[PDB]
Amino acid sequence: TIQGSIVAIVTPMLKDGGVDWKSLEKLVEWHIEQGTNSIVAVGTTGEASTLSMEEHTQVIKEIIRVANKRIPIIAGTGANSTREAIELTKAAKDLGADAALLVTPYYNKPTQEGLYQHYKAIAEAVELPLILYNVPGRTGVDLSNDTAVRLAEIPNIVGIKDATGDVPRGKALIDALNGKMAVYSGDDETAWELMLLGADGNISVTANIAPKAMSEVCAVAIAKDEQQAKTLNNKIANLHNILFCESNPIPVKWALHEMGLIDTGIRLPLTPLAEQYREPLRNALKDAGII
Amino acid sequence: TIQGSIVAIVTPMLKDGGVDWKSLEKLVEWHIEQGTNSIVAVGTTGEASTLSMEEHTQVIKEIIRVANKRIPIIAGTGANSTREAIELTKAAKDLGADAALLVTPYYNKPTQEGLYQHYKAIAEAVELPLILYNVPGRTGVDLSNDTAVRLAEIPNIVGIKDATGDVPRGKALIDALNGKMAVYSGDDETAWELMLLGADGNISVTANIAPKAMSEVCAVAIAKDEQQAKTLNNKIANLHNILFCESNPIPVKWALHEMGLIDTGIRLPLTPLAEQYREPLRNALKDAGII
Repeated sequence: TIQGSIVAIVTPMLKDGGVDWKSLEKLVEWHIEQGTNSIVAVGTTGEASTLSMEEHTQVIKEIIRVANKRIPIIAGTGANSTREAIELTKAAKDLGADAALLVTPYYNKPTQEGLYQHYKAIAEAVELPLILYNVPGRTGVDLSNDTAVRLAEIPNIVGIKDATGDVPRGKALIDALNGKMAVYSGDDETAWELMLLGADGNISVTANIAPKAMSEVCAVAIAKDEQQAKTLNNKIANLHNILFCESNPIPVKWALHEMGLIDTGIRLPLTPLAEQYREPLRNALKDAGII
Repeated sequence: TIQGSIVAIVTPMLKDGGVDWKSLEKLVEWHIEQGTNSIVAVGTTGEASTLSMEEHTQVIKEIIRVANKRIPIIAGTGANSTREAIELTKAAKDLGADAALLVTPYYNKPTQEGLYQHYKAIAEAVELPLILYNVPGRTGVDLSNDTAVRLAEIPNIVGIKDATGDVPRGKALIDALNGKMAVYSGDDETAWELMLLGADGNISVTANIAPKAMSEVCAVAIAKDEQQAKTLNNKIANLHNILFCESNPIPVKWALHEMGLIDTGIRLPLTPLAEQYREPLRNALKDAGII
């Protein structure tokens, strides 16, 4: 079902770190107007880690309100505790989220059977479409393709965000699944390829700052137009790179600030983009024609 | 100041995952009796991630109560949010913890400067001895020796738990600190070595099942007795390996079960040790004369 360019929206903050509700509202409107197909609220890019449970609820609520049913909203509800993931996911359901995005438990390093039981327990506890999320580099754990395939048999497990950037492996997963659940790219650099290979969309960092362009790249890639996909992606390829010069979402928040869209707010332990990356980022934005 | 065998105690649980208070009390008394020099409450091994905020407090409170000042108690108070780390560390201070152990923020991957400011903010917020904890394979971030040496300048940053298992690197850290803060091994396999090279102790997993033997390994290693350190470590060297056959604390909780000291409870996403590892574990315990 949910297809195309799916922005993992930043959570705009005032300089003191408070959520900048006004900027958030404008960003959501801007995304819908520019062609973004769906929004992931409070994912990794949205600083899920440093917003409280009540702040998760408010950001999710506000995005849904502004969206006003124009596009589906996915709520980031991952946690490294199964019980906590259940509570976050139930809250998302009650707020009227269309689906929930759940990163694999990070830090505690569950076994593959543990990941299976984690997601099974969540699926069975909450009637909401669930999207798995694999990002071994951040989590210390790698949900295998085999476990991913096992999980697609569970009702309410409807997709996986594959952030490995490993294209052959993602193709292998898409092929093994044979449509049993959706595969989304979680790696902007290679997303155009994955989508040409059958992925349903891109849960994107770059879409934060190039929503029109990324909406077009996903549309043509889904349509299997390889040449159009190469060409349109090429125009924003350097952004997929520069946006990770420091840990996401550090660069992307700075990029939006240079666009005059949000203030500099960002919560410790994350920090504003280091001084030396600011000029190279502004240059990349100018090159891409963003500013 | 704090030296020797510092057990990162498990949190015993009933089959339904409820904390087993009686068994926890007995473990603490057993450690004290057996020569364990300090206890870390609700560290990684203690399943910090799956215990609620109240349970974090209850467990800290109970270990302190039962210890009754016979040995220092160090509270695990890590978080990937700086605000939340402060709150946990303040609670730990309030409970009478002797120090706090704070893993580097996991999953959200702060920069080196972010790690510095995170810990600096915590130190300035809470008048309590703090112990850094670096375990890159779990957290997705590596606190460099450089950043650690910088943080050693902050008054109440009194040590670091180095779980890299990289002895040349741990030696380099010890030499560069030249006494400004303590270095503790966070790797049982190489702890004896690090202690011979200058570490003040071992914040140990193996000490959960072999408190006596680890107490002695540390004592002779800290006393710079290389031959006795090796000979004593040899007796429990296979344990350092087998206790990680699946992610800690899965194997150690089961080992304690095999010893008859705790029940099988462990909280999702963690799972009881896989059947295939149970007999090899039993054997290792018999070989080491634990059972």
